[PDB]
Amino acid sequence: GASGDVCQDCIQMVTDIQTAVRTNSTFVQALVEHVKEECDRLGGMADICKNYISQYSEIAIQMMMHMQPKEICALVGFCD
Amino acid sequence: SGDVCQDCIQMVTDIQTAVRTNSTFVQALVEHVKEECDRLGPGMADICKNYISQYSEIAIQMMMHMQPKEICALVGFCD
Ligand SMILES: O=C1C(O)=C([C@H]2CC[C@H](c3ccc(Cl)cc3)CC2)C(=O)c2ccccc21
Repeated sequence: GASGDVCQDCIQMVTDIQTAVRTNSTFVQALVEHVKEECDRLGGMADICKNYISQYSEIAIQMMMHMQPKEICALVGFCD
Repeated sequence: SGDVCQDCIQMVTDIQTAVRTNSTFVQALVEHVKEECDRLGPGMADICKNYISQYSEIAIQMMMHMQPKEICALVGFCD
């Protein structure tokens, strides 16, 4: 059903993200900078948000890259 | 990556379909994410749960009134 479609979509997307991180030397940099900019939409505070990303992004990406796509999708709740 | 952008558009389209046709989908996702707050530890977990509890409604509504391309651009997987 629709729930199972989202799960397979998530596995496909996360597999392509991992490929991107391994083969595209600008991908991670661009994503991290984009997400920092989106911090301003918050009325907590924006610089607090930019600091949180700045300190945790590398570790978050590495953790992500040592997990299977299904595991990541289950973690976020799009699978199971 | 152009593959990631199209994957995100496909996924978000199917999420919106799920929300419109599955009346337990949103509830289950929100509760799942609250449970994952426990991986952060005892004090930081209730903080995390409260953050979800207050932002989830707004996040879902915003998400359902936005085009998939717009959501994917917003998260940074498109453009
Ligand atoms: O069901 C699971 C499961 O859900 C995870 C895990 C993997 C780690 C994920 C994870 C979540 C958050 C962070 Cl910051 C890092 C890893 C969460 C899911 C497992 O590792 C596992 C191992 C063996 C049998 C079943 C299972």
